[PDB]
Order: sequence, then structure tokens, then C-alpha cells
Amino acid sequence: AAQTNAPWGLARISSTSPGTSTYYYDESAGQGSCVYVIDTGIEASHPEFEGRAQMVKTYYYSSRDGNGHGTHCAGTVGSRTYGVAKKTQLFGVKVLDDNGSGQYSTIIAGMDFVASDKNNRNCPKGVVASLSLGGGYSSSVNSAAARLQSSGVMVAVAAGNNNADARNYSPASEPSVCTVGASDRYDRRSSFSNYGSVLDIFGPGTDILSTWIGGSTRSISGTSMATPHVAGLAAYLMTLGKTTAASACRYIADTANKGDLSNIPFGTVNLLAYNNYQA
Ligand SMILES: [Ca+2]
Ligand SMILES: [Cl-]
Repeated sequence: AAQTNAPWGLARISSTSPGTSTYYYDESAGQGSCVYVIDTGIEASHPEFEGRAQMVKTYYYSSRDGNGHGTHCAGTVGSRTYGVAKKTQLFGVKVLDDNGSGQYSTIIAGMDFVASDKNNRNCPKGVVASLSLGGGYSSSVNSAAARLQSSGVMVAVAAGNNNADARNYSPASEPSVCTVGASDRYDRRSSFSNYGSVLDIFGPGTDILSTWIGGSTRSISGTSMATPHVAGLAAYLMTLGKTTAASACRYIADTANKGDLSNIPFGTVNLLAYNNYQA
């Protein structure tokens, strides 16, 4: 299949060079897989989700997404127009309030919940978790992410928007998970993106068009936007049976476009997520 006039991020993730506008992908579209979006929630009623999204847990007075950050990320995972895995199942875990903030005790609880809840769900192709959040270093938050990954869940986390080494940010600094950096439409490192040895892969994270609350859309930037590209790619590859949750991040790195990115500090991987689709 192909999506003409697709957002640049999707087209980039299916091409070996920048500047294209079509998104080539196998029509399986991650069907059978599940992606947990641990964020500010999801506007499950958005027409772009086609009823494939639903809230499963909130730690606040409502499960409604009053911020839009979570909805934006969920859309890059598998919305009809702006998603990587257009046929995946989306589950929303609300660990951040409508101001995009939340305590580490809540975020940890949210991750333990996904490790157990997946046993109630029908996900024969695998389970993915997308965490577009993070803060200061914390071994407990790192430990929770490692537990989630260990439980058989492909965990993807944002590297942070500090233009610094991700070693001082959690759960980004947890080596056992997949830490995603951000790049712009010209194969340059996003000026805000963090770097470091702990980074595993880069993704489109500058000027990313996706769904927003109110049945609308808008373009924002951040490693929060690059992580869902990788999460959706994982669910996509896992449906095709090319990798597993335990080795997905490694498979994406071995099949990535290498050397295309610029402004990559020495010691940081120069890898760009890529589906390697052939008709
Ligand atoms: Ca890693
Ligand atoms: Cl913990």
C-alpha cells in the first residue's frame, strides 16, 4: 500500500532519502498487535482512530485527555492518516494530568499496570508501550521500565528535549528499553533532542502532523513525537513476524538507515528508523 501526500515523518520512515511524500507500507498495518500509550490519555472518539482506541486506566478524576499531547502521540502510532500502524489496537493509560505533569509514583504504577493488563487483552502479534515523557534521573522509574520490557512488552521511551546527554533522564537512561531521539525533515538532529550512548534510534520529531483533541489536528515538535514513530514501527514489524518484543529495538537498529543524520555528536548512534518495505 501507499499513502500519497503523507506527513513527512511517515514518508521518511519508508524511504532511504529525505524529501519524499509517499508512505509505502505493507497493508497488514500492524493488525493484531496492541500499543499502550502512557500519556495524558486519548480522545478515543476521534474519527481518525476508527474505533480502534479506548481508555483502559486513569489515575485522575477523569480518563479524558484535556491536553492533546497523548492524542497526538496515539495518532502517530496508528491513526488512519497520521499513523505508522494504521490497523493496530490502541490502549490509553493516563498517568499525566491535563497540564502534562505527574508524579513519578503515578508513572511507575502506570507501567506496572501495562505489564499485567496485557494478559487480559487479545494481542496475538505482540504488545508495545510508548512513553513520550521523562524527567530527572530516577532508578525507580528506570527499574519500572525494565520490568515492563522484561514482561514481554516492547517499551519505547523519549530521549528528552534538553539538548543534553540522556544519561541524566529517566526512563530514557534505562538501557534495557528503546530510547528514541528526534530528527527534522532535512536529516538533521532536532536542535532540542538529547543524545548520548544510551540512544538506540532516531525518529521524525520536528513538525509532526497528528491528531489533536476536539477532533482537530496540529503540528508540534519533540522527542515525544519521534517515539511513537518507533513504537508504531515495532508493532508493524511484529505483525509481519520479523521480530519480537524482546528484540524489536535491536532489529530496528540493524535495519535502519545509517549515516544519513547530521549534527550527531561523536559517540551517538547515527540510525534512522526505517521499515525497509519492498513491493
Ligand atoms: Ca537500549
Ligand atoms: Cl520501580
